[PDB]
Amino acid sequence: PPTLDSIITEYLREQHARCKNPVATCPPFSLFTPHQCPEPKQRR
Amino acid sequence: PPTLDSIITEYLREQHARCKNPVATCPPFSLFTPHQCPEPKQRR
Repeated sequence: PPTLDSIITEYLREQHARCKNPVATCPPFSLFTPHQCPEPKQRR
Repeated sequence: PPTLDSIITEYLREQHARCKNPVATCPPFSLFTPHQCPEPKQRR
């Protein structure tokens, strides 16, 4: 059987799969806000 | 902000999107087991 540790982990990963240009060592997530990986906004 | 009612609802729906031939009035789900929509096994 699964635990809520595994359920919330899979819930974030299915939201992490919407990231254009995803990362590997991600920051700690925030369940109260959406999760968007940092897209390239070219300043230089 | 979201509630766990909305989180577990979206978790099942992202698992319901793997259904070959999904349904509309689905049965009540079971969080402890996987969810597979009934595929056609032709008997007749």
